[PDB]
Amino acid sequence: KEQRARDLADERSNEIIRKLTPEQRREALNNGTLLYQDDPYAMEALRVKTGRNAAYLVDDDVMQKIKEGVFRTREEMEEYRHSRLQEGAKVYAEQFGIDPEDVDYQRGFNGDITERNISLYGAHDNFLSQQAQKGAIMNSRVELNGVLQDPDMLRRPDSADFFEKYIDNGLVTGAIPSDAQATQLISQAFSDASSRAGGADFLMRVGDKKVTLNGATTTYRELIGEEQWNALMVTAQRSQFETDAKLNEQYRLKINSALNQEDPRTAWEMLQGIKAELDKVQPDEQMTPQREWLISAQEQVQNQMNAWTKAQAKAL
Amino acid sequence: KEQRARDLADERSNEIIRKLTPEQRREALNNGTLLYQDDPYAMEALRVKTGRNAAYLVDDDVMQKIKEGVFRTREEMEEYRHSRLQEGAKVYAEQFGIDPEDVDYQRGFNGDITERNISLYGAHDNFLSQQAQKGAIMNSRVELNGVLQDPDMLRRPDSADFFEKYIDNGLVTGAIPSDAQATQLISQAFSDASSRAGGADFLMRVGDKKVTLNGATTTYRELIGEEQWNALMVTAQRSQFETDAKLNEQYRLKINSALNQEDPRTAWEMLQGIKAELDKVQPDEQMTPQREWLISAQEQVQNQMNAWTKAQAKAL
Amino acid sequence: KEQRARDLADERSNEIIRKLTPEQRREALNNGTLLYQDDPYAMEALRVKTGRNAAYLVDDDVMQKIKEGVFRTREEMEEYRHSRLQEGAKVYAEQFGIDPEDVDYQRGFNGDITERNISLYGAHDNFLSQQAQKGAIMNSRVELNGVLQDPDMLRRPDSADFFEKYIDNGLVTGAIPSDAQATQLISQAFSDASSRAGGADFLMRVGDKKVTLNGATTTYRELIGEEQWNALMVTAQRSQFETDAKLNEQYRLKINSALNQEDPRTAWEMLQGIKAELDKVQPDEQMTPQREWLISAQEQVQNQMNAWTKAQAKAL
Amino acid sequence: KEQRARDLADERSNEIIRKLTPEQRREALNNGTLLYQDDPYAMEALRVKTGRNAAYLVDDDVMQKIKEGVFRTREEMEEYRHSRLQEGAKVYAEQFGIDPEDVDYQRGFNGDITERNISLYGAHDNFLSQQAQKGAIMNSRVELNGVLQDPDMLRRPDSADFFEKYIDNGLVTGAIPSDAQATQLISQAFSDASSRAGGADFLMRVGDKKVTLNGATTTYRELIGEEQWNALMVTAQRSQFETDAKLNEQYRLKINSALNQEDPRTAWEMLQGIKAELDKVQPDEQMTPQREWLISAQEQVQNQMNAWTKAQAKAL
Amino acid sequence: KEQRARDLADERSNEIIRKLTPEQRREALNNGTLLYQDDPYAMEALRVKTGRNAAYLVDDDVMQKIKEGVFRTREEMEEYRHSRLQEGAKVYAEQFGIDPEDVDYQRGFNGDITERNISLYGAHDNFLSQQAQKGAIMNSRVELNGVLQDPDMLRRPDSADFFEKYIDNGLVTGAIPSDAQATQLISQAFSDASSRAGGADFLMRVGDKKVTLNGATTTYRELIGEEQWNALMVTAQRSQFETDAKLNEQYRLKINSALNQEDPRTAWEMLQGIKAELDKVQPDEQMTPQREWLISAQEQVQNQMNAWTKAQAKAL
Amino acid sequence: KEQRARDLADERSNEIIRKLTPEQRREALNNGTLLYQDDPYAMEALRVKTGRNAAYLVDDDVMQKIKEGVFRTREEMEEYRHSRLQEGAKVYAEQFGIDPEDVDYQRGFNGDITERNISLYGAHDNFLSQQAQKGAIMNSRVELNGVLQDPDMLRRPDSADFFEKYIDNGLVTGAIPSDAQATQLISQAFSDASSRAGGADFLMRVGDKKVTLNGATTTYRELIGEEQWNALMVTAQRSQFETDAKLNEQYRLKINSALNQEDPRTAWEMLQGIKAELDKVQPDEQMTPQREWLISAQEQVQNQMNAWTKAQAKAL
Repeated sequence: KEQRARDLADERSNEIIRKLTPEQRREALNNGTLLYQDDPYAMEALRVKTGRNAAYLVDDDVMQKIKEGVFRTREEMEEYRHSRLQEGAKVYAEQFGIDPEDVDYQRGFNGDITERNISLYGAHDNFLSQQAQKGAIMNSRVELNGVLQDPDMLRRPDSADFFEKYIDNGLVTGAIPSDAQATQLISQAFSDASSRAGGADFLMRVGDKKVTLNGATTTYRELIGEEQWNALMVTAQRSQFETDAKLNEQYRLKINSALNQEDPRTAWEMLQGIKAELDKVQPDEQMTPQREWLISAQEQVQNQMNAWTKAQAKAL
Repeated sequence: KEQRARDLADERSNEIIRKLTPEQRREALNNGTLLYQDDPYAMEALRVKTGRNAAYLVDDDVMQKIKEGVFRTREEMEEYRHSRLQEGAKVYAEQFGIDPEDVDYQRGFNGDITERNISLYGAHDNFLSQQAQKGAIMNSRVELNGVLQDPDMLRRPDSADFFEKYIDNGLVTGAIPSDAQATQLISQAFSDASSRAGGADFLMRVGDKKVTLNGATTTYRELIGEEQWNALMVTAQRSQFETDAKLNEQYRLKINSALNQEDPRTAWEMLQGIKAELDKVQPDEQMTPQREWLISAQEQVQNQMNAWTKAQAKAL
Repeated sequence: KEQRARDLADERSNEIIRKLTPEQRREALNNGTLLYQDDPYAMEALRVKTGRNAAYLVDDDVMQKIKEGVFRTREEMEEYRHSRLQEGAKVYAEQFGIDPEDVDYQRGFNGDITERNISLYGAHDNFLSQQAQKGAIMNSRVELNGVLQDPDMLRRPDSADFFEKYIDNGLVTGAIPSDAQATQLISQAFSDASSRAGGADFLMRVGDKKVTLNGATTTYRELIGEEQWNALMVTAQRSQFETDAKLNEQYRLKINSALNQEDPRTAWEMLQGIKAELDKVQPDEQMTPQREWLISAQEQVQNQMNAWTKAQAKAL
Repeated sequence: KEQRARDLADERSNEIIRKLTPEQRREALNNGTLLYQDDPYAMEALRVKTGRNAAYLVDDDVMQKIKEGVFRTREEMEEYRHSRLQEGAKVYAEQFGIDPEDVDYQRGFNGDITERNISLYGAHDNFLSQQAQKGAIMNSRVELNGVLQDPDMLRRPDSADFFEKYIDNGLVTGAIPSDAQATQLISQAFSDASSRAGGADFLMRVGDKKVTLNGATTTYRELIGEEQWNALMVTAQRSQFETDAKLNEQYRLKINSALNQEDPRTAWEMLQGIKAELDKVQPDEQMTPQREWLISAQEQVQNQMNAWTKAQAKAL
Repeated sequence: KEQRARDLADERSNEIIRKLTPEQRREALNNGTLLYQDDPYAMEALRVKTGRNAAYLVDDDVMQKIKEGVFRTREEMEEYRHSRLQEGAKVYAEQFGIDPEDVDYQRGFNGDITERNISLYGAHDNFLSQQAQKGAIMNSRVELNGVLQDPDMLRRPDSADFFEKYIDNGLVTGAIPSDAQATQLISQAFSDASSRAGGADFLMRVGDKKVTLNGATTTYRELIGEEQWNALMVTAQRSQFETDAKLNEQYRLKINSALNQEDPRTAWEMLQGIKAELDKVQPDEQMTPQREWLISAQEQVQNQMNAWTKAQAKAL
Repeated sequence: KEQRARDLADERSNEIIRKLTPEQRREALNNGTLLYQDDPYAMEALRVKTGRNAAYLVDDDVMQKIKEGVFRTREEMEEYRHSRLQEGAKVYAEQFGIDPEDVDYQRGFNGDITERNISLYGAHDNFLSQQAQKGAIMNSRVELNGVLQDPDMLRRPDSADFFEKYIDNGLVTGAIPSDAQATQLISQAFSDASSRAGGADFLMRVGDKKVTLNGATTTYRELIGEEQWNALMVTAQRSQFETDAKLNEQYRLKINSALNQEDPRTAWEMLQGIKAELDKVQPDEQMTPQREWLISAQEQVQNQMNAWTKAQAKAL
């Protein structure tokens, strides 16, 4: 009848653990006034259950602090796990009035230990891989910003060579492991060099190197779509004029001074000089809001030249 | 044949619990007119089932009030759980006409108690972690707004030092636990200091400190993307002119007064003084809608100077 | 061999229930021409199966009308459940030609009854919690619109006090249970008071009270982000000028009349009076499309004053 | 050893069903050249397996035509199910060279029949509920468009009463069952009456009735947010001027004719008459792109009156 | 002890399959130097396991080429499945050094064959249904573009009749099976006829037919929302002027020529003729960017007529 | 009693593995001071468990480096798997102080090996299929950019033929396997040829070929929607004027020079020549921002001709 006596023990344990709080049970355990203190199987089931509770509490605490990143390395999470296991076993046994040594309590508190450790290791390893991915992305930007932040070092004809060599090495050696993440790294380095001085030269020079990604081998200008390339180039050429306000003032004032000369024939030469100087800070031939400035200036200077030639007949 | 008599008991219990409402059964239990009142196993199965029902009802009530946050601490949820367990056992037993003490009713009402407590503790701990995350985010904004709300204390050269020290400490000690959430905290503090007076100085000064995030160590200007940094700086420099309307009026009226002098030579000096004063409320060199005001003013004053010099020849 | 005879009964039942429609079986049951009418175990399996079918049909009907909200309270869903159980058992037994009393049919139709009731109670309680949430959100707007709809009662200096007291009470007592939903309630009440007359005063006064949310305690202006606060204030100050068209006409016509006086010196006083009156319907100092009206008016009146002073020399 | 002989039968069946196509097996079944034709248990396992295949094929066909809606009612799906069951059993048995009557084939083809019928009924009932929801939404728009499409019947003071009575009845009786869907119905009827002639009157009149939704009772203007109400009213007042181009022409030409009179004093009266007539096609006081037309007209007529009064002094 | 000897065989098999590569095992199988070559149960377990591996490899290959569509019909997928099964069994047995005939290898390679075939048939049938849906959508556009692409056949008064008859037939017969997809077909055919010449007539004529969808029966203008209908009509009337640039030139030049006549009285007649001709290429009364052209033209011609009448007094 | 002695062994193993760290256990294993060193079953359970741990650690490492792509081919992943299995077994056994040969440790470390290999092969094959898809997409762009990048080779009348032949072949042979991905390939090749010089001719010529996709056969202009086709054509015709700024300058300056001649009669001929030349770089008749330039030019030249004809009467 051992199958029945233990079966009734489970019911008595459930009644004990429902009808009382974690406090009243301790107050009544030393007073010998529980509902089934006499039956030993009832107390045994109550102990083996009140341990599986504390095990889940400490595991939930650790898993919850793992989910949102509070453990960076792996050894720190294991250390916190061990310390919390020990301290929590002790403190929950003390709170529930149970001896933290009685074998039955541990059969529940240690019930399924390897599988719970597997679960925690899996979740924390997922988070660690995620932060290592994010850290590679954030790190390979500082390494580039060592020789790509200087607006003078950028436009040298070797910066494209350094960038291509860096992607090639970090893709072959292992510095940039994920071939899928090389796209994010490339796009981030571009958007950086896009909205920074002189970036137009660097982009127009790097747009013809060779980079391997996902089996097929192509050219950078062909990796990202052609329309995406045109938009990126337009942004990289508007950068210098939306980042260094002084240059905007200089070119607008010089366009105005050229447009406002008395003899338009010299205004043509001044506008031509302005465009010749502006081609050296916007090499690629895309249309930017500045070529439109030159368009309006040439429009107005041509109208002025027409008017001045028509009014020159009155000098006859 | 014990395997069959109890098997028929389950069928009779199911017929009893389907063919009647929670009201008619009470009216008919004291009248001795149930469908299988004679068979004891039928009544036993009906009782052990009508308890697993009330258990799920009270558990669903508590879990439903846990899902959407009504319990802030953990002790309050446990207290409500215990009170509802007791009161619900009593009231559902009374409604279904069953004795709230008969052992069979409790074998169902207490059937799987530790696992249901595990489920509730897990859900409520998930919610508690979420609200603690949100509370850390909302709290580390008030602590910053103690020495970053004053538009005069902000532009001092030590505010950047205090901000860097705060992030470093709260990231090393534990005040800001989640390395992943430090990004949200940083972005929120920036967007705060972005659209507030004097914020341009604070941003341009903090953009060169050191902050560690996700293993790699970088500079704040390099943490968020360079184009994101330029957009943030443009917003932080348009802030003062989209928050204190009086300053907008002052600069627009002074630009107009400068532009409308009779001798443009003094208008050049007035516009230069305006730009010199404006550089002290917009330090970084990004292009804002105000440098465009100065551009238009210089354009028009140069046109006026050209016209006045051309009409000066008539004084000969 | 009882394990085999019943095993063949299941196969015969499956063949019966596949090879016939719910109609032909009734026509052939009273004609004694089924495929295995002779074997009693075959008919028993066919009955215990054709009941589990109708049980699922009625349960699917009830669950489907529960999923999309057709039952508001809980007692109404239970009542509909009971009536549909009875009527559906009867009608499906009648359609399938089976006696609605034969014990075997009920062993299938009542097979797993408590678990299906658990499922329905869970789904309907989920929906009931959702509608109670939505109803609290929609209800705490009418209670506010009792003393916040009057454009005159709003701008009194006590409306902010009433709003703060209401949130505090409803957050402590229980009228507004979900601390997470207090954000939705606050944002909704604001957006209401935002786009309504006089709302600027109410917002600028409430932006310095104290509200507790998620453990940390802050000020309303700091709960929602500072840039969000500036946008909300701009909207609340453009409200009065995008809701009462008459006021727009009044201020635009008065600005025009001021700008079009013959002696600009009085136009300065008129514009100053206009701005002084306008500060009382837009207290906070944010930039709105109306301060821009005053900016353009002052620009043009200053140009006119300059022109009139320059042409005053001809009076000498 | 019956546990082993059948165990080897499963392996032989798997080898038979892998090593051959549905065609070669038929060609080789009548030639007596299968791999294990001698063993009867092998053939029995092959038959009981080759039936569970065809069962899944026909079930997948029916479930796939159910998923994307091809069965509107429920009886049509059941009819197609039955016809396909019969025809598919026959045709798949014929293709696989198996007798469509041999009991073993049916033990597999009819293996789990009630559960598969449960699955199909559940999926098809889900789809039927979805289309009934969509049909209620689409139907309660035609019923409204019977007395809300006429641009003359709409602006009568009883249309709001009819709309409120309709929502109240259909929400109490059952014509509009889902309290959650009443929001969609209300918003759809509004957006209809929004962008249609005279809709402004209907909206401004219905915005003060009583509608119950989700326990709490409010007013229509308070059901949808106040800013949403202002946007909806602006759209409903721009409707008439973005739907009947003739009226746009009429008002623009009349504004121009008023603005272009020789004596502005009569132009004031003409513009006042225009605004008085326009208030009857835009009752609520929200700002629309048309009040802005009147604003510009009054601006220009005031400038013209000022100029004409200033030039009247030359008549002295 | 048969339960233990085989139990140790599983462990030895696992050690064999972990401690070696798919290459070393073949090199060591013919050299008689495996770790447990002596024990027959070890080799048997190793064989029954190394088959379940190859089975999963070939199944994963086929399922992976099924997931992303490479098999259009069903017979092609079955053919590829069979060929790959045979060839893969042979080649994997050869690579792993196992006889491709030994019964134990097949007990693993053919282990669960019917269920894997069920899985593949289900996935491929899902994809086939998806492509049949997409193909019906793409096909019922070519059939319409046979009598709806001609800009002259479209505006005939029977095109609406053909479209309504087509939807009705294809919805009753079965050419357009999914009542849910009839919405996509209708919207696609509209958007086609929207941005194409003469489409305005076709839309304004079809907007009053009858189409049944989801139980309820409505009119096309009421199927899609009224505001959606107005937007669609505006697009369909701007189509002709955003697709055939020549017509844009013609109307703009003629508007200019009318506006620039010397006597405005004839300009009124010219503009009236232009509007009368334009009503035949934009029947419905919605406001388009072209009625605005006529509005500006009438505005300017009325101003010119006023000026010319005022200057006519000087002819007295 | 063998069922109990091993049952206690599991509890003792769990206590051992909870109460100690991976370090203390090694220090105490050689000192003979574990908690249950005496019992052999306890040590056996501890060993069989401490192996299932290391197995999961190495499997999680490999699966985590597989999830985010670090293994391109399949043989490389298998090689890394094998090397890590060996090295990890050895190193984890050494760290946990267990003999890396004792049979019990391997019964846990090799516990479920074939299923874990199945899981890894499945995940890595999913990733490999994804990268092969992306590689086909990226590769069939370089192959096209060999004869579609030259702005002169593109506008030849055979480029459309080559493109159609390429899609047809790669869809029949297998170079472009996924019929679903042919849409992505087509759209990408178009968007490439869209925003590149001369692309208008290529698009307007390819828009009438034949391509089969998803059973139904249509024309390219009908594959993508007609409104999508019009938008794509507008973009392809604005490309040349938003990519080669020199051409923008040329046409704007020539339009200005034509508009500014003294005798408008020659300006008509100049504008007509400009439009005739512009039709050869924008063949399709869609409306672009350039036809609007010609519209404004013709508008202004017609106004000028009217003014000059009206002022010609003064020459009489």
